[PDB]
Amino acid sequence: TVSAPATYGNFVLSPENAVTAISYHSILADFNSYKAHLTSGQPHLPNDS
Amino acid sequence: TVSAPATYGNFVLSPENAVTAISYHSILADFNSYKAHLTSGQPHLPNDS
Repeated sequence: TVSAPATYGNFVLSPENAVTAISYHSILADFNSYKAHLTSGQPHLPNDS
Repeated sequence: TVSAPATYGNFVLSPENAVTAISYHSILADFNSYKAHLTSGQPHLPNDS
């Protein structure tokens, strides 16, 4: 008996994503995690989008 | 006698501007104000950067 995910995982665009998609035709998934790790000086994200 | 500004004004990149400068080679000044107005639905900013 195996435990499997009951439903699909939902990906959502953030407001920062909306701005970059309107202006640059480009989306960086989970923008805020990158910006916080970038200004804090942390070289590694904990997880992938 | 006229009243004149005593010092140069300061223009600062926000951390979102850091992310988009690195990624897209471009900056949208007052990135967060555009973001907040765009999600709120409001068409006019009070002033420019």
